[PDB]
Amino acid sequence: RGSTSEVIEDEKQFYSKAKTYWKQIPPTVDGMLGGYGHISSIDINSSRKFLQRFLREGPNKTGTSCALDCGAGIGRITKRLLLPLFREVDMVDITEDFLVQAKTYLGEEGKRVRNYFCCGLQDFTPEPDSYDVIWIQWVIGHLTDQHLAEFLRRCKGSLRPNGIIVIKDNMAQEGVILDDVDSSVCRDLDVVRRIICSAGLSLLAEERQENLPDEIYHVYSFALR
Amino acid sequence: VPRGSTSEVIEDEKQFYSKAKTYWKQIPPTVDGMLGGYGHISSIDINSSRKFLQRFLREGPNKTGTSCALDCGAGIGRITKRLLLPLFREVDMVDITEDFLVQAKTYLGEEGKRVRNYFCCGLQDFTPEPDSYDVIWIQWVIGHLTDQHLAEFLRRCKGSLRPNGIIVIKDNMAQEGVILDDVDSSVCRDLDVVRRIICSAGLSLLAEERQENLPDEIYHVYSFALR
Ligand SMILES: Nc1ncnc2c1ncn2[C@@H]1O[C@H](CSCC[C@H](N)C(=O)O)[C@@H](O)[C@H]1O
Ligand SMILES: Nc1ncnc2c1ncn2[C@@H]1O[C@H](CSCC[C@H](N)C(=O)O)[C@@H](O)[C@H]1O
Repeated sequence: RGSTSEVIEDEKQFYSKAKTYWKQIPPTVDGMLGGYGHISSIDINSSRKFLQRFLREGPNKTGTSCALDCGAGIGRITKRLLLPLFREVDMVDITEDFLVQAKTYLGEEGKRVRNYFCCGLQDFTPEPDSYDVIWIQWVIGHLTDQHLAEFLRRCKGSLRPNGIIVIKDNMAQEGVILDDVDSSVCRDLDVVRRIICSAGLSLLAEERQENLPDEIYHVYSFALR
Repeated sequence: VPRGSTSEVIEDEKQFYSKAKTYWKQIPPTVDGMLGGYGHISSIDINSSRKFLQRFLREGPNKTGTSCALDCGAGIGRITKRLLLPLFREVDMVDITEDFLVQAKTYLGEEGKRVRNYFCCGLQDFTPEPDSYDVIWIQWVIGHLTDQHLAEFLRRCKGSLRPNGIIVIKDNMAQEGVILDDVDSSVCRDLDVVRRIICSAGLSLLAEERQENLPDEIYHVYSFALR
């Protein structure tokens, strides 16, 4: 199958089952990463190198005043990637108890989290002209093709000048594959690039994550604006 | 050959129980502690348990009630919080580790106000009140009882069931025999042994189901619904 419309039988249930699944996940790094908490550092260190080139290389350098963490969970990325690099961070996640745990997990530096938004991305509108970086990691599989394109268009309008959107997520070898366990899909590169294009975004950089276990989906980062 | 009963693998019953009590006393009161480092599989487990259980809550001549459940070996209340409290008006918990029951008060949150009794007792010494529970949930703790104590506990659970009540066992199953884990001081039994014990307790199987989507390296997990 080549689209979510071909693999999702019931859209209302696709979303309701996903919300149920994460409501039942322990609010921990290993819970966020499906038992691969031990590779969080490998992930974060690679993301930081990917991101830092946009924050330090001009002309038209990306700014560091505010970032948005989408599907942020308990704040694994907010804690170790975003808060050290941005003066303020907003978080949005559908699971309220993860945002509650984030207040504890993030500690003293979490005081610089400006907004905690409890909302599904498909229902979320980031404020216009607000974010230098919008980070979307391991959650795009929870939106339909159409809702993903529409959300990315809203994100584009929330970027400050020189801002970027970063997508980091699992990529399927071919087609669009439904995971009936957590109620998410995985898409191949051509599908994702097509959705990015439909949202009016340009691809600035693309990089495959190295040093991951051989058994898991390949992971790619895309920088967009 | 393969061993067929705990009386072939347990050298000293008093020490089998005392070692287990000491082991759990030093486990963190967290979902990852409850699940032996596999905390991330909790939602897979809860979704399967709910689908398994809801079959028996359907309207009909044998419909299981929703007034009260008992969570056996409940730990901090992972199952009470995610599975049982949403479906039953009240829930009782029983566990040998006091500080898990203390932590439960925090872990369960506002809905924890509907937890009625917190029993701090080994299952082998616990006698639930007759005619009190619609569902008795026994998950990942049967390996901590001897064959004789498990059969007897199931007999006492049978007496505590309301009309149309059920007992659910969900636990690790060995491919063959009875295998001792001398770290946490528990056994893992094969399906034939477990079925033998269930039958000796005067219980019968309504349903039996293997748990899907688990990591390949761990013991297989089965659910049994009993009355
Ligand atoms: N429709 C949706 N909208 C917003 N968040 C969603 C969502 N569906 C699932 N989620 C959230 O997406 C997260 C996936 S786990 C990944 C967590 C985080 N991005 C990290 O890398 O550490 C969970 O926190 C879950 O609550
Ligand atoms: N003899 C015994 N009687 C009652 N509880 C016991 C016991 N031996 C061990 N336990 C308890 O059994 C639990 C095993 S961990 C499983 C916890 C819970 N059933 C869940 O699935 O989330 C621990 O909480 C431990 O304290």
